[PDB]
Amino acid sequence: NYPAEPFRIKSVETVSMIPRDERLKKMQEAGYNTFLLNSKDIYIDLLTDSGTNAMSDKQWAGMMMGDEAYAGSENFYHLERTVQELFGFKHIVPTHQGRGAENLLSQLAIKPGQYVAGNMYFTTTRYHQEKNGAVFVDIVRDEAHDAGLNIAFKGDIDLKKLQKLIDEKGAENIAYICLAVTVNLAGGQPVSMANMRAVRELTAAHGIKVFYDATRCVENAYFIKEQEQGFENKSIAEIVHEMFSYADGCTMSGKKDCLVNIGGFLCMNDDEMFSSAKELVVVYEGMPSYGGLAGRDMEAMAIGLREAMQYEYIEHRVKQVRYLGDKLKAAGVPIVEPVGGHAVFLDARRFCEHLTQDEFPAQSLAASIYVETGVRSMERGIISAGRNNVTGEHHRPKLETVRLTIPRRVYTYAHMDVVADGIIKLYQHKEDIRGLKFIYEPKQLRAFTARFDYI
Amino acid sequence: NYPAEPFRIKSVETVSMIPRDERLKKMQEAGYNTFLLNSKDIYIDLLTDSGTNAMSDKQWAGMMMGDEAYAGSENFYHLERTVQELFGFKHIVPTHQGRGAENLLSQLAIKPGQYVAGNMYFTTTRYHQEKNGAVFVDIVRDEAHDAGLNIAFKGDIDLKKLQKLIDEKGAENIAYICLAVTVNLAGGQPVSMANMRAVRELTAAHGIKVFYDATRCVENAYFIKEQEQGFENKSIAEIVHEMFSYADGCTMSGKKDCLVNIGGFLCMNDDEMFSSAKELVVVYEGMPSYGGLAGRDMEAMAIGLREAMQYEYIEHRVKQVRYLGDKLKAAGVPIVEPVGGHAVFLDARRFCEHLTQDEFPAQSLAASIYVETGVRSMERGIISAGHHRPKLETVRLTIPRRVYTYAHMDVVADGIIKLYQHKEDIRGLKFIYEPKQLRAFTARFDYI
Amino acid sequence: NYPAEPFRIKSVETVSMIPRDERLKKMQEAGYNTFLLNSKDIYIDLLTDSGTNAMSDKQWAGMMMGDEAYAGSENFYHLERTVQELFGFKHIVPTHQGRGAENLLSQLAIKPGQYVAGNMYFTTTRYHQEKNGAVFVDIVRDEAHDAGLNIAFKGDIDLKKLQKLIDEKGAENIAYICLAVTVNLAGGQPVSMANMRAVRELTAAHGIKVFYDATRCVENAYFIKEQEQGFENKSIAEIVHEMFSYADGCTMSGKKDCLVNIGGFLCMNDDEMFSSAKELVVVYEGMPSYGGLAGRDMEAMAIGLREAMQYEYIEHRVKQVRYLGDKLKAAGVPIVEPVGGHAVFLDARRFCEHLTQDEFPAQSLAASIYVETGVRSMERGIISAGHHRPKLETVRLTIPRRVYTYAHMDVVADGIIKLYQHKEDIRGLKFIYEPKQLRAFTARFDYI
Amino acid sequence: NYPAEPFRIKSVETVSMIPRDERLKKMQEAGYNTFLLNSKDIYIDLLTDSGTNAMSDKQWAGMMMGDEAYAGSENFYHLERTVQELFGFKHIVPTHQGRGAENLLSQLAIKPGQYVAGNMYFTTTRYHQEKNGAVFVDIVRDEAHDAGLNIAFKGDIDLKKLQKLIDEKGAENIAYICLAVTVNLAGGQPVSMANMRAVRELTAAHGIKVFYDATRCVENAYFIKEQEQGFENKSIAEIVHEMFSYADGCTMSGKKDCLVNIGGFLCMNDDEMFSSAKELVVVYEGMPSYGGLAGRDMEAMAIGLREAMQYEYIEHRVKQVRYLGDKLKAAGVPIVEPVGGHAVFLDARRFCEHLTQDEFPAQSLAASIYVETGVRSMERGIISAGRNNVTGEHHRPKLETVRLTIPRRVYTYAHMDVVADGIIKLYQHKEDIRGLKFIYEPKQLRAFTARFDYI
Ligand SMILES: [K+]
Ligand SMILES: [K+]
Ligand SMILES: [K+]
Ligand SMILES: [K+]
Repeated sequence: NYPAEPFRIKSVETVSMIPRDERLKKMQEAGYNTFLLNSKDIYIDLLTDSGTNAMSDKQWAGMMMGDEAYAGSENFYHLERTVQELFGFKHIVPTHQGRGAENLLSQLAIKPGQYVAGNMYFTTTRYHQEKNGAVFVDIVRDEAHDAGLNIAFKGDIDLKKLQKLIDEKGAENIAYICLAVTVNLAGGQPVSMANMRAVRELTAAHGIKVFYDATRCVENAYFIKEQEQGFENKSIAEIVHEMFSYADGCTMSGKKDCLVNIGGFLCMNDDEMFSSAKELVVVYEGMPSYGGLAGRDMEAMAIGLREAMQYEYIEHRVKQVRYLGDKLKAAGVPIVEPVGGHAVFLDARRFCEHLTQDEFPAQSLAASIYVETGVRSMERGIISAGRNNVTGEHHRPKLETVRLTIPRRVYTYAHMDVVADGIIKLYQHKEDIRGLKFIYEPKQLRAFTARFDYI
Repeated sequence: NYPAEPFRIKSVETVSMIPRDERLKKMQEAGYNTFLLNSKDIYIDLLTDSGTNAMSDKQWAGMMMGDEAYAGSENFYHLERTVQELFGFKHIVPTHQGRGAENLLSQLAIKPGQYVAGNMYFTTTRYHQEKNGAVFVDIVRDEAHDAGLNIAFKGDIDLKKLQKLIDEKGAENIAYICLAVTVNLAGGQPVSMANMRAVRELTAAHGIKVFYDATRCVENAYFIKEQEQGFENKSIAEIVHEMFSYADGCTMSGKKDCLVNIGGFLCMNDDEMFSSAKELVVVYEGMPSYGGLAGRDMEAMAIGLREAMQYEYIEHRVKQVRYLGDKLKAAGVPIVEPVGGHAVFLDARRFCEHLTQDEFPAQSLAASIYVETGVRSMERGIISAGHHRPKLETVRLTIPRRVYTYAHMDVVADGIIKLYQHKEDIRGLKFIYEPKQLRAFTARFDYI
Repeated sequence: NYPAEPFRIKSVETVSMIPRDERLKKMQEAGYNTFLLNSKDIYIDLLTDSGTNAMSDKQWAGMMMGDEAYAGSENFYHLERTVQELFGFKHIVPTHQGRGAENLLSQLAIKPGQYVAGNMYFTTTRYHQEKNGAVFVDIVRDEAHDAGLNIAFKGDIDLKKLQKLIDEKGAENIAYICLAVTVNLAGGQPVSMANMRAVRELTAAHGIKVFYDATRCVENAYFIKEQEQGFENKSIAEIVHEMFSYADGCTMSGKKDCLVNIGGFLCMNDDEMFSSAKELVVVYEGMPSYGGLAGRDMEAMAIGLREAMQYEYIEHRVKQVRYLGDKLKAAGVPIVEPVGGHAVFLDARRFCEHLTQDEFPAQSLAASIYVETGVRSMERGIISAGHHRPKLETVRLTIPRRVYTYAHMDVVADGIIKLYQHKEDIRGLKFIYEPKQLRAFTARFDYI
Repeated sequence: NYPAEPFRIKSVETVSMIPRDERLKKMQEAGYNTFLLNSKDIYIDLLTDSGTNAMSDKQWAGMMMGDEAYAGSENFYHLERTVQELFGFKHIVPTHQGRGAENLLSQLAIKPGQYVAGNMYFTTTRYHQEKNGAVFVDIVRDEAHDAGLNIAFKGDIDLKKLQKLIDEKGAENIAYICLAVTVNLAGGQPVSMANMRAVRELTAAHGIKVFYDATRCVENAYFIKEQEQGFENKSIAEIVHEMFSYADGCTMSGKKDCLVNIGGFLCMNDDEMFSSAKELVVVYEGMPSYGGLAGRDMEAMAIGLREAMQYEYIEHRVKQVRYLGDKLKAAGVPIVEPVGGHAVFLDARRFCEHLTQDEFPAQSLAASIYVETGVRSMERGIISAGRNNVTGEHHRPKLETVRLTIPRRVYTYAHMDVVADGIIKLYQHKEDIRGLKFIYEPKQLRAFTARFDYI
């Protein structure tokens, strides 16, 4: 039911293995904030799947062949050729990571006063749109806002919401559609191919451009092969290629599904926009021949993008996450459903029902998780939501969760068992989890540097 | 019950994942001999734990700092200090691998006509002893020859057999005692510290030298910490250091428990013997300052030897092997017991209790293992014996260190368990071709 | 007179070595624009010293120890401590490269309508300043605009021009002073410590902030040790530390003097400005704990920054550049003087004193350079200026660090010297295609 | 006249750069024996060209793709295929280095009482022959014994000496001919192709086998292309292939001309001997699929062997040595001539004519060289020659030299200038070089651990 790793371990990373009492000391000096823990003090780090992937022996061989030239690097040509072959786009501009490509796209395809619509948003993506004068509109289907609703392709765009938006505001004032695969805010939920072709059908009639946020497109491709009828016989690469046939371009973070620790790029088919793309990249990232990346990183990303297409790799990747979610749900632990492609979200509101949201249950759960197991997770509740500095009070989101984000090819099933067994043990005594009070709170981005103490 | 890996995966190795029909095609072209399979056609390669380990990021950092000088390399100085600190021997001579150290030891401590006794033997170790005029004598306890007997420290030396050997042959005709930790032939079985301390007591009374075959000494140390009373609070390093205090020297294959892919060394305390060791190393291995090893490999071995001392690494290593054995034993699959530190041995006699030993049950089982799952194993029965009929007819599933996961063990076990349920289908093979010596490597077969 | 490399070659990079007729074929398909040549078709690539350096074995060891965590990475802690120790600034924010730090600084220290003054400018630095509403004002000494004038510390700021700027415009409309070390536009020219100390004296009296463009600060430090009285006994590290004591912060491109292939950072002492710096870095570069850099790159940069402090490394780096200039100057080849720390600038005006500036003498010289020798150089004349007629029409031979030998410089010089003896044959080129902005990168040409 | 390096520096190795007074302190604590110096205390280490080479980026990429399997490694198949393609031999057995292959060859092709003849000898080669019951006979041309004689192909075998040996002793008692390329004892002197075909012509008539000691065959191949008429248009690989067409097998040390830091192999065409070769390799080196080498080393050696065939690489390699010899000879410094392919030999007898050989002039010159420049060289005179323990007195060789052995792709011309300028400066004050007395002398192999003090 769950496949073994379709690879061997080539090299390993040393970890501390400090005891529970030491982990408590480390958590106390970190202010009970997992963001302040030192990497060296962590057994299993589920803070993010961004840039934390394990590369292959082929990629590290490519790392030894870094053509570090300012222009005309062989590594760029290999990256360019790979992206044009697997994604099908005409032009590609490398960036140091995905948000670098998003900064370029927002300045190239947005006129001040226009609208941008897409299946929910991301923190950096929404900023570059809003910073450049756009107004974001969420047009995802309403089911994406139900955490417990176990349905497929929860990240599809509602065609009615898109159709109504075009009528009420006009197509000329619509910059583009930002279709993300997968949808991080709904929990890593996929978008069906049928939804993608419908979006292309509707936008093409009004001359409206479509751009993909393809950072986790391979995970999305696997869900299409597994759960959408008519794609069971098609390979991952074939599905990936067809997805992008319904887009005018894309922004990619290689730090995710390209199986590297740094890198991204920007794709598009329009020649004139690509000409302008090369003008802006020199002032933000670098020359269009390297774009803020060392040659060896372009090589590793080009190799990793080809490795991500292996069906066995992506099946194991998703099912390793599914294994963690299934073990938690089989014990009664409340999670967001369905389990996404890259992370399992613990519902801290139900986990810590004896605590109010003002006592930061997700933050206190994450601190308890690390002390019991050595596992770092991310608070994704009231603390991360921040304040509205105009009113001064907290922001209160519907989701008060703890995110267990699985880097690619870094951990085994036995590591997932360590995570699950500690959380399941925590759940059986969940009444002991204590609330936290702010001791230090910074002015902005409090999730990173704030400190707490038990109540 | 079984601990997770005390490390993260830093980089992975790509594998083929070829289907069953291809694996059968690959096995046919290999002549049904697992030794003839290509590495690229193998999902899980359990042929040996020699040199197949996965190194750490610290070791690969050391690999970038190869001081490749012919003499005075910093990497040699690191290795020398590390061995002198962890093992306690005065002198160390690096060799390209363990059998390189064995060639040196046999030529230095053996007079033609003398005897060498020890807890069973190894192929290259016994060869160099016999090459230099010695006669091997097995003095292991008799229980080590019963595969199913589940007792602790099965590799201990019988002191009565050793005492009788001294009387029947005389101490002067005894070159040395070759004490192996662990005992590979008995299934990876450990030697207790009490047996090591007792053997030193008896040999020292007759001026008999003792040399350890320390290739898997760390696995041995963990068994002492786990099963021998008086060592629960002592660290792996403390136990390893105490082990070697009862020996005049050792031969080490770093490819085993030093967590490297090449390398070994020879340790000793005698100054004159070390002086002669440096004379012999230049004509067989290389300068005593590098001994047939690159500087980066000496660095990797020094770091890996220190990493092996971490309790959690060595506990996980052994329990991953135990996990495979326990899953097979809980399904009724016949194995040699107790499970050793580095391998699980399938009892081909019981597994194929319908084919004669002349039908190559271990060899046919190993070929059948690969086609059903993609797992390479080693025949350890009549074919390896070359002396036609050994008591042990086994198939060895040897686990490299830090290379595979529990999910990989599950693939191995679940495939073998399904195979055992149809053990009547496993048939003997045709012999075909045999070389004069070491027939296991190049023989070829066909189904009947 | 010229010192040997204070290092050994650890690994080499394979090069093509294609003949002259192929190089001509390669140049024709490149449109006679050196920017359009493929790396694989180039023997000696002197296009830039940005990100083309060769790392050491210590740095590559650090590359194997990439702690790739999103927060709390050991590599960040190493980089932070190293910069705080060598530069003396309180806070550091890593960026993927120098212009990344410039984007942060310009948005944090510039009010729309204010002025920024400094010793000449850089393309990305001046852009981000103008992007945020500033107006650039060049306050370098006038001598820096004469290519042939051989004087020391040609990059010093004119204090009179700075004093007049304060009076004519007011200090409140001055965002900060952008002091670059070294000055790339003037030919890699250094700034004396006395000028740095004097500029801080004048700015501090009016509350004017000072920020350094420290991308080549180590080359600058060596010139202070070599040519400024009072610093002969002081170390490179001591000089670097004293340099930054006269600044409120700095932007660093590690791709230059930190001996790495990617990376940069932003330093400052103000706590509130650093607090805002961390808010802006997440939307442009990444978390303040990694800032768009892999952990292994932060490690490489921390090690490389410390390696750059070795006197023998930095002396050899500069004197290898000087060796190229001296060999060309001794043959009569016209260059900008004095030779800078990272590049030799061929004076295309004197080299082609028969072609007009509209015939692209620098661009035609650069294309001619490659076909005769296989050396890529950068046009630094009218085409890069995009503002049609600059005073300097030069060709830049930029030396990566630790990549080439004196024998490589000889190939460059001997080929250029032979070319100069036939400078009448170098002809102008056809313009063909120009993009709206930054025309140097994609223009194409043909011989007349 | 001297070509620049046909490669760029990809990565560098840190060195100490300690001053002259420190180097004197280091030399004193080393007992004035260069063999006892620490590698970290040396700027330019010219002790040997064995295993000290700098690998390429391609090789280090191959190092990341180590297939470490006990049997059937892809790296072995790549090594096997490369050797069969470039050398033309049917069978190959990897060994940890050349002397490992020589141990195998001596036990396979020598019956006790037989003779082995070849163009001079090497220390490890002669031992394995003599240890296995053979009697060595030097059949090199007499010109190889004249140090100052500047002639080409000084390492050719004298056909008369070979013809006379066959008549006086009989072919059945001749094990094989050991033709070494190049000849290390004569100073790295090459063997012509015409000499090789003549040796094959004479031996084949008597059924006498021929085996090459091809450790520096590429350097030998370059001399054939440069100095033997009729080979100016042929490539290095073509010349290498033709050389081995006149041999039944070879022993190779990859640590030399294969541009690696470890490795060797044994080649042959006889099937039955190869069957026996695989039996002996398991007890001395390892399985015939790896032979005492890690998979990554077999890969680096296979890649390096292909790189060694590039004409520009080998031309630069030889001419960098020639540059050092020419600079020394142009200043009057006495050297062995002609300059060999891998090293320059200083004639210490002429350099230190005020010292007798019992005062160890070569050893004292080497110590003075390091203190003045930071350059390690090897004494190749009375100290290395050792004693005859039967009589007790020293051995006294005709050659009292200091060997400056150049590793491949490690140093530049400026490093050669450092070597030459220091030695030339030493020569101008050569009367100051003082003799040394033994303070500690070991029983055997005194060159490695003996210590001295000035007289
Ligand atoms: K990362
Ligand atoms: K191996
Ligand atoms: K670069
Ligand atoms: K070496």
